[PDB]
Amino acid sequence: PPLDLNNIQGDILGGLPKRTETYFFFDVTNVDQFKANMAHFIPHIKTSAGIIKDREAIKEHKRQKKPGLVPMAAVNVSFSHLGLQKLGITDDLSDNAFTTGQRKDAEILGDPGSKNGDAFTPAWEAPFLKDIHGVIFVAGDCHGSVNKKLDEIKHIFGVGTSHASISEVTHVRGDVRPGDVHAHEHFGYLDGISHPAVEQFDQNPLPGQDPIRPGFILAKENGDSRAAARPDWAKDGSFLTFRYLFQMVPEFDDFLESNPIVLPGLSRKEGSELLGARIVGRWKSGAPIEITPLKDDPKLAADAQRNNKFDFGDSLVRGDQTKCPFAAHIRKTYPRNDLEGPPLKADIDNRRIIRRGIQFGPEVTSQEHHDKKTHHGRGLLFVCYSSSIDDGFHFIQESWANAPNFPVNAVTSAGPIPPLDGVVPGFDAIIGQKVGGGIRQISGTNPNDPTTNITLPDQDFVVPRGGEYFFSPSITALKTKFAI
Ligand code: HEM
Repeated sequence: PPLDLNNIQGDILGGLPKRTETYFFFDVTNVDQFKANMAHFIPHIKTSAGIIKDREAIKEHKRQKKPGLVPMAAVNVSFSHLGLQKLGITDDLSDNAFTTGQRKDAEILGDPGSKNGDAFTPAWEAPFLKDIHGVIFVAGDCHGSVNKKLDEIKHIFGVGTSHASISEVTHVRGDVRPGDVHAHEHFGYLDGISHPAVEQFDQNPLPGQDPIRPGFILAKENGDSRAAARPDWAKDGSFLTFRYLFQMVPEFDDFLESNPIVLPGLSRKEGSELLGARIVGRWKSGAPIEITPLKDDPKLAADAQRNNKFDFGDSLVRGDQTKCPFAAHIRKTYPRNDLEGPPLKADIDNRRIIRRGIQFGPEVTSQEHHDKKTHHGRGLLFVCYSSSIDDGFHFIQESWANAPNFPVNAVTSAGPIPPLDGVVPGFDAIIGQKVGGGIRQISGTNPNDPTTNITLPDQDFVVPRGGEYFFSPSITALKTKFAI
């Protein structure tokens, strides 16, 4: 049955358009006042229908050569398990990660941290060690528009007054990068290229974009394997994973410079560039190394019709890492034919996620470049959606990125594959974490000598400093369960 796009929060299907975004993390201090205030908040929430209407209007204005308006910033809302509990909404949503919460789950994710008995505390900024009940987030074109809309929302809940119904835990801000690199993450790689197409939503999937059933993103829609276990109010909500991911840019650049791929005919500079590309799975431009393994192709990169049409063929069963290491980030996070082809012919639609990241922080300074060391915080406000954190984000992190034997272990489960004997892909070098913070390695980066590993520097390139798992309910869920 068609999706009710008026009922779905707009960041899930569509995505809030932005140059800047604020995430406001709160605790509920007076439940019944919160629910009364929620009634006034709900009409401000951007829906998926709204996303489409707004984007068509901006396009039409541009075609008509009308000057642009100040767009109102857009707002969405999401609640943690702790917040559901505080509100007396006690239905089990059938996601172990969400229910556990990210502060405890971060031990298994591999985050740095310490233990006192069985109690793990991740090495996070202080506010993310507190119980967080929800997030209100506001996206827009400039700081003024976001701040105006956020102040209006805060006013609804009486924030900072003696009649508040919530309190600020903390807030974080994202900002796209300057100029032509605005959609490049801070390591320099174009981000946001590959997402699953969603049946009943994406009417014209791109070449190479296999569409998946909407229930892999939205609870209780077609394809949600847990639909019968979940409460009716959960229909058309999605699980929002937030990760506050600091990046160590100069350190990564130093790594690459210190480990150029030695290949006949390449200079040190070109070998270092190729290494970066091979660790990610794309050149900085976005061109996929599977299509262009020897050198960048900026024209390919810029063409959405071509830049994602690859599946890794049968390179895994052949043991062939010449075009792309097995442990490249994109391959660790969306395996394509590594799992979907023979021997497994696996259905990994439940491993798909929709990402809505935005960068944070200033550009690398001259002193940082000279020093080859980070002096300022910068990174990614990682956000992804799916109908199961257990199947998606958590699984990806623990079972794929953190698993040095993946994807060899998965395919040799089915039968012996002699070209894979002894092959140990290693960690995803962007996000892979080793519990206890020990030695990580990555193999397959030199196309001529796949067996050689690089042992990564002990400072991980990405450092998590906070996070939580939330559920973004539908508009009718908010009206009926969250409001009076
Ligand atoms: C600072 C941290 C991160 C950086 C710098 C980063 C960077 C990138 C880049 C450059 C791409 C390729 C272009 C694209 O398809 O968008 C990408 C793809 C992707 N990443 Fe990340 N990433 C980060 C964190 C994460 C995390 C934490 C996860 C999941 C646990 C994740 C999952 C994905 C997925 C699913 C894709 C798409 C793969 C595909 O469909 O080909 N990434 N990442």
